[PDB]
Amino acid sequence: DDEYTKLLHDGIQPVAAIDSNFASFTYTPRSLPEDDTSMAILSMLQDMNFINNYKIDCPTLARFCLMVKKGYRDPPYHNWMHAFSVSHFCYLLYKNLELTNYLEDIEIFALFISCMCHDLDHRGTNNSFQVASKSVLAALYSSEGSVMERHHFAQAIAILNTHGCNIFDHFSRKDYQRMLDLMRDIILATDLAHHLRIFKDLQKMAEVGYDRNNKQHHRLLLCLLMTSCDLSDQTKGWKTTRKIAELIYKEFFSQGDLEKAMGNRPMEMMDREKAYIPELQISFMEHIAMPIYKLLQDLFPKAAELYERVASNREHWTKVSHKFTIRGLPSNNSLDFLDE
Ligand SMILES: Cc1nc2ccc(C(=O)NCc3ccccc3)cc2n2c(-c3ccccc3)nnc12
Ligand SMILES: [Mg+2]
Ligand SMILES: [Zn+2]
Repeated sequence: DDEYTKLLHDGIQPVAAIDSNFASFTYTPRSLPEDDTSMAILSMLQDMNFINNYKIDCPTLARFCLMVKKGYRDPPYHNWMHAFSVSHFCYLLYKNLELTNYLEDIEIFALFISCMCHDLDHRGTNNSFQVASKSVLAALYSSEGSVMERHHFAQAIAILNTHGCNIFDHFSRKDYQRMLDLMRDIILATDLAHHLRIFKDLQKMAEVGYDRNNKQHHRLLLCLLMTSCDLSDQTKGWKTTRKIAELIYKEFFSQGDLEKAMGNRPMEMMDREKAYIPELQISFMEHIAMPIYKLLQDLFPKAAELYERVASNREHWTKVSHKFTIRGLPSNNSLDFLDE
């Protein structure tokens, strides 16, 4: 209760008081210490005027925010700080790219809340592993796909249906249903499999030009912005990309270890013996990350800097790829590592 007490009664700090650069793309939200992140969630909500506009109950909101935070486990990458930094990028798009000209207020509110909840209760493993290991989640959800993402959605709903946690309690039936509909759509788009299916449609949308009167264009745009948030670590400095590669490949390799204890051949990228991290990083950037921010740039001309930094961070990887080949002796002055 003490964290809840202080988060509820101390008041909401202004976004500038968190960091002077808080509303800028150049700022890295991972540098904020975890114990401050719940306050920063409230301050962003305050600053986007969602608390006032939707008359969100503050006691309810405090509990909800902490419940979402304590709904994340602690694998190398898919932990609370990922959700937080993903939500922050959603805040950055609101401040810097004028989402109100494209999207309804409620759709913008949904995206931000979806960002907070999109990876709840993740276990450092992807959808394929759920079927392979025959986990509880596959048993539930494998027949429509997007296993983890459906679980992510279900967990967020469980948080809403916990007593005193339903930040939308006072919404009309029609607003409540719209908000949960949005959360379904938005969270399921976090499966990169989904993104790859809607990619042609996203290109179509960019070519012809955005149409605020077109209901499909809203749905498509909402998906693109979610993925943009989900991969937003790539739009920062080189250093952030470096660290995030380290965290995800730790997570991934751990899965591989389990897969081959269960007698399966992991996919190259899960395999610590086979995975060449430089080619995999560049490949993810080229085929997945870069074209997303290209499309984001195509729809928002003010999002050019984001594509530019991802493109530059890709160049940075190619330049450092040679450090993965050992020259001379490895500073041990030993070649004991070869006895196998
Ligand atoms: C840095 C990085 N590399 C990834 C490499 C590889 C992958 C990854 O899952 N690739 C395989 C894949 C691609 C397309 C569709 C289905 C499966 C993800 C990476 N990633 C993410 C991420 C992970 C899971 C879900 C959503 C996003 N976020 N950052 C990364
Ligand atoms: Mg996910
Ligand atoms: Zn994610």
